[PDB]
Amino acid sequence: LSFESVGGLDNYINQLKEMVMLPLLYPEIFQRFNMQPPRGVLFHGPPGTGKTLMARALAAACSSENKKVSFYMRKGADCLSKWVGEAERQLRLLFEEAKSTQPSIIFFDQIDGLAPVRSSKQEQIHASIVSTLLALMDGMESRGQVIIIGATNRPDAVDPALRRPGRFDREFYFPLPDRDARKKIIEIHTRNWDPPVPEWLCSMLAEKSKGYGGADLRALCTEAALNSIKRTYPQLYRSTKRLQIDPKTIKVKVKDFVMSMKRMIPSSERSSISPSKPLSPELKPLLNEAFQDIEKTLQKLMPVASKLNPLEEVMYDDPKENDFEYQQRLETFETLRIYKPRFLICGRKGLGQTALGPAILQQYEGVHVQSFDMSTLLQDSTQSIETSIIHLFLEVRRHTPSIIYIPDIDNWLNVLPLTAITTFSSMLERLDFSDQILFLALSSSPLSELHPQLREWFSSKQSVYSLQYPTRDSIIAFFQPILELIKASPTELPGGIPRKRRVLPELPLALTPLKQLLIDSTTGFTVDQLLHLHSFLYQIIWNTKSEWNRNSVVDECERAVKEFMI
Amino acid sequence: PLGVDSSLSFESVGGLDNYINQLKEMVMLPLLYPEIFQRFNMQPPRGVLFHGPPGTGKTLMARALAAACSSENKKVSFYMRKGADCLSKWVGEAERQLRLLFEEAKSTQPSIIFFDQIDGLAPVRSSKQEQIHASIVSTLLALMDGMESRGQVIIIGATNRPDAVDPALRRPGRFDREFYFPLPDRDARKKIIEIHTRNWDPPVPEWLCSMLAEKSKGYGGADLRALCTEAALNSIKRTYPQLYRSTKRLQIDPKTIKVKVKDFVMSMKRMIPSSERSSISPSKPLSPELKPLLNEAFQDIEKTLQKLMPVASKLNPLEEVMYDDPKENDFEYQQRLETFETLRIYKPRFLICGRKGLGQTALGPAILQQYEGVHVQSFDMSTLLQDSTQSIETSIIHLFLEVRRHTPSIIYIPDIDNWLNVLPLTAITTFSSMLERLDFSDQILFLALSSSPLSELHPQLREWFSSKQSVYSLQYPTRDSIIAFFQPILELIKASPTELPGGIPRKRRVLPELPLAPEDRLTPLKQLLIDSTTGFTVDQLLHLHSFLYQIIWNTKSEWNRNSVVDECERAVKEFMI
Ligand SMILES: Nc1ncnc2c1ncn2[C@@H]1O[C@H](COP(=O)(O)OP(=O)(O)OP(=O)(O)O)[C@@H](O)[C@H]1O
Ligand SMILES: Nc1ncnc2c1ncn2[C@@H]1O[C@H](COP(=O)(O)OP(=O)(O)OP(=O)(O)O)[C@@H](O)[C@H]1O
Repeated sequence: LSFESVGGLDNYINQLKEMVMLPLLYPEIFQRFNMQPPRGVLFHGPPGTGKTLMARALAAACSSENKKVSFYMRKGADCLSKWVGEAERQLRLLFEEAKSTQPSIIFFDQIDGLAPVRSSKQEQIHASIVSTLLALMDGMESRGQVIIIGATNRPDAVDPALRRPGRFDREFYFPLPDRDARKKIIEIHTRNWDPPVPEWLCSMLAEKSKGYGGADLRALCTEAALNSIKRTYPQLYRSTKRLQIDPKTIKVKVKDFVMSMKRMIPSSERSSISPSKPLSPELKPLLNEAFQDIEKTLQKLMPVASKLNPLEEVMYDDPKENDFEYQQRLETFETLRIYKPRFLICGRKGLGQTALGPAILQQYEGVHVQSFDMSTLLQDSTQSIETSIIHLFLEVRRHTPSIIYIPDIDNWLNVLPLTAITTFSSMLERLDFSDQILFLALSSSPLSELHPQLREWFSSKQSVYSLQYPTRDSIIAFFQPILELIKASPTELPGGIPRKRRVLPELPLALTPLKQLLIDSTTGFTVDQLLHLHSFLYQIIWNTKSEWNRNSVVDECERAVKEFMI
Repeated sequence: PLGVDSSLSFESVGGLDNYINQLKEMVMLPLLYPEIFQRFNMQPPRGVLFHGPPGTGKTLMARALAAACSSENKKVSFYMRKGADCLSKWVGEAERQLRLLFEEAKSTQPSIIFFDQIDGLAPVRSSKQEQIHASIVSTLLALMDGMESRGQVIIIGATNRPDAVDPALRRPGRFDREFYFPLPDRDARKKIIEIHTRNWDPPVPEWLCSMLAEKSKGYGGADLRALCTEAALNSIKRTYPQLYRSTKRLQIDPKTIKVKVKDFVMSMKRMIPSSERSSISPSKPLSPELKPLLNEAFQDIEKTLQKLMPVASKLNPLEEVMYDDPKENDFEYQQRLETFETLRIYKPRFLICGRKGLGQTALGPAILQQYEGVHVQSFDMSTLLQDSTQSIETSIIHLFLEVRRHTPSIIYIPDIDNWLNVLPLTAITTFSSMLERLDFSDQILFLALSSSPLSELHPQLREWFSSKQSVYSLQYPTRDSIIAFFQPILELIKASPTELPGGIPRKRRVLPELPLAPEDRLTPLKQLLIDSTTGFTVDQLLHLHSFLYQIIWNTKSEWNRNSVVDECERAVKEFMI
């Protein structure tokens, strides 16, 4: 498994192949420069993302070389016992034995349980284990060629004196795979699968996922395998002994995947709500004209161009790299292009925004979002609201680029007390004018009457977008799938045929006028009520899903519309 | 492996020279000259603490002392010791191994003892903890200085937090002396970047040191070696990208790995210092695009702050005595000297105000960087309400107990008008109940930059300062300063093709295989930029300074200028409305 069954994390592999693989085959290249090359890593991130996978793949891609790189394991707090001087005696002969087998690695795991923050508010035994392990990582004599690797979820409860250079000195991050890391993950765990899956749905299964992560994508593919067995042999669930069965007659088809997509929740959505979903396809030919102008405007206010791996960036050539100037020109153009970006979707009540906000918020992959709205700002009663505001700002300031997102800003100013509006408005000006954070907001009161604090923010005419209601020569495309359904129904719709019952073997032991009428009857409607007509006459199609005569339903759905204006 | 050389004798230590001389007065010169110590009939003392933030030179000062005495001349002996190894399961042997230790050292009369991470060994004697820890400190309290003299054994301790040890151990006679390594400030980083590059065959030029000293603002001694070993490791990646993507040795000419300049500045973007992993330092220098708008006002505040609290740097005591003493035996010439530079200061306070976006939040955290050797902590909203466990008043108490420690320091509060509208009234009184009960001579400041301008401010501020010399009001930018601000833009509008770094695209590099081993319309625009911008504050000026760079970014490589002016007027024509 020599680094082949790990997808997406290409950049950290080349940074890892200089600590254990490349002082060892080229020792003379480190003796000109008189250096250590360093011996510490630290892994941190959200749960289920490929953390302990790399520490297993690394110790499997070293023993297959006959170079004899021995290593060790830990299981959290495991050098801890009831006797007095026992808890430190293990840590002496752990590092002692590691020296006498000189090329050696040590893997801790969940180091939060072992080394907390030193304070006088706890027992004294947790101070001695921290103070000892801090001391023999670099004493006044060296520790030999010993590489230390740790991992945890919350990288803040470890002691800050244990995060110095010389001890850990290299922090990584596994940020919940974005778009096409999921394309490679879902093709690793479905490798052989003898009628092999084509490319045209592996690019489709990636797009439906928006935050499964590397631990849930294996559970998606292993559930669709279990759904395929139930399709071909239902007799297996109704026995106790073995049966004469034959493999190599089961094929994972498309239906086994999509029925496994519907009944599975991912890992990070079981507690929270995760506000992002794409546009509804029935809603598409009414808002995509207004959608593209917003996506084109946001490129100017925050360019979010991707990151290149360094081995594909140094492979080019460049003639003039000696001067102190022209080095302060590459990142300078990408620095003052941005200056405090902000945006709104203001307009009338319900003609837009509530289905257009989370359409934008699922495009950016690249990022880390938050939500400063209700139901997450006051959903606990232990702290105040002036403390839960500060805790989110401490998170959004790291892991740039980021997005602050508030839906329904108009009621948001009438509910929070006034000593919390000032606290939120204070932290917006402490951070500098050049970092890459955004500020989305969605209002419902139209222009020239909005609240006098939304004018103190956003301070421009570029960062406000009006939302006028739609363009009569586009509504004839909105009802176009309906008129393709009022045309005759020879069970074109799914239904009408009570299909079949499968017999099982034994398996022994071993149309002109209403189209005009739809036009000069609404003519001023908003989309909030345009869904109502689409959700009214759609019931009329369901009740006539099996009749065979079409000159009569079209008089029903003109009777259905003639009282709706009333 | 490869190892490091054990030939370090007081030369690989930069920026610390006061402590080397005091350390040389304990092991080297009671022995070479014993005849001049009974002439005063004295002890000369034996004992040292080492306390400070992590990674500032505590080891590689104790380590260098052993190599400088063992390689000097015969003979000396020394005992290593880890954190806490002198305690085990059975009842009394934690005290047996300690009594074996000092007895063995006494039989080898010139000797020193290294205690490392002493907080695991001797905590504060209290009844809330199990008393085997109170026992082995008590026998160590009596073994250092008891009924019989211990001999010539010197004790050295290292500590990150110098407050958890017992106060009966810091008595003079047992430890006698405390040091403090203060996170190397400005000029110490010039040498501490120079020692670690005793250097490569293209030796590092002097003009970028100090330039890496200026960019560093709180790295320290540990991570500055990590900066140099990162850029050197980046150079191997440049000159041989075929070193990866293989398994065996290939071929190496280890001479074409000369380090260029670009590897340093690329390595500065990826490194984060050890002090800012959790918190955030409130200091950033002036941005070079903004400097001709504020440089006149920056030196004016600097000139006023020199008379309020002088903080001028002082010297090591060996260089002081090289100046000859004049006729001096009476303490009347020198009793002025302590009366002076004590009564020259009187409650130094300061406050910066004006209209919004007219200066401050930029020059605020800029004077906090230009002078060093002082302690900074921020009484901010993100630091008071940060902890949800304890009360809000206790956090104001626990910071005043810290700033009355070591040095000249600074109480720094941004945006004071958003203050007093968030905190309760019972906390505002408490913070005002500590500024008065400290004396009128401690060198502690009260920096506070503020909102909405003079004669409109609620009067709790107007008795805290209450003096004409301790308030400052900015103004709008003048006419003759604005045309200097837009000068690099209009310079960049002409010299198009080979100047912008987006012109000729970079070509591919070939790879060897490496086998195995055994002015026409310009002045219309120039006059247009004035007579349209007469009353702008300094923050919305930065809008148009940003709105013009997007224009040239789309035109990064197009030729035929005198066709790129026609879009800039309709930009600025939109702005006044
Ligand atoms: N790209 C991938 N391909 C196949 N499996 C993966 C991939 N990424 C993650 N996994 C699965 O995730 C599991 C755990 O990995 P990792 O420890 O990084 O997740 P985690 O969320 O950190 O778990 P924990 O937080 O409990 O340590 C592995 O068993 C592995 O099967
Ligand atoms: N002047 C210097 N030149 C080169 N390296 C230095 C210098 N000062 C300190 N260092 C580096 O600091 C490291 C640790 O030294 P020291 O133990 O004094 O720091 P520390 O903060 O006390 O660490 P700890 O608190 O963990 O003992 C050494 O590895 C050394 O490389």
